[PDB]
Amino acid sequence: EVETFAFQAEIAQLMSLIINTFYSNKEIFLRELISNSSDALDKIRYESLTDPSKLDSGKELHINLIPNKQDRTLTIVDTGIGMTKADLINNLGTIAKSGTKAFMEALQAGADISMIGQFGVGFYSAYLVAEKVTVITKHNDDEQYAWESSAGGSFTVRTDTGEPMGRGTKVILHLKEDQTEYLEERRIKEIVKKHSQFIGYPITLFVE
Ligand SMILES: CCOc1ccc(-c2c(C#N)c(N)nc3sc(C(N)=O)c(N)c23)cc1
Repeated sequence: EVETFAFQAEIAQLMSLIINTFYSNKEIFLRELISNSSDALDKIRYESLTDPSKLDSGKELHINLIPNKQDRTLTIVDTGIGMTKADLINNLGTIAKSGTKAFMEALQAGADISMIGQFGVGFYSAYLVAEKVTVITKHNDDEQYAWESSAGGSFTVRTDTGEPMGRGTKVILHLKEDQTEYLEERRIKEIVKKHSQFIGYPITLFVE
């Protein structure tokens, strides 16, 4: 059922730095994840241009933002290309190793955490607001998996069942207890307006 993996050392160190470096501009996590989602949607679109059957598992290309005050969760769902088990495990499809170095080198020379996305590792900016991240993904080529990590150097992957998605990725952010501003409709609206207002795909902010 549950496999447990070690992050490579460079990723564990990055994560450790994201969780530990004093940095109040936490709101950028949302832009980085919406922008990962948009990238994932570009990919399935581009692929469906010459094989229209890949849109068989869902034709709308969109992004949903779902807050839940009770679970203390913010979920970013896209119907993008999804990941296979191999992608998930290879740093969620990322070049996280050479990226984390390129990035940590950009810090050294006067970059700040907000540029993380420039090096292909914007994903880990979720750990600015989340104590645990869960990623549920389904790629046409594979079944549905759950990836999960509360940092500490390891992640798990299991196959996921019960709420099939069809195609795409859900990043479920289990928020730190002082970061519940990001469950607020006004707050989420403002951030999207401010950081993602020209995204190629509809974004729908769910109501509670
Ligand atoms: C180390 C962080 O780098 C990441 C981590 C996750 C994503 C990602 C995210 C994110 N975040 C996402 N929502 N979907 C996908 S699909 C995909 C692929 N087909 O390979 C991804 N890589 C991906 C993108 C970059």
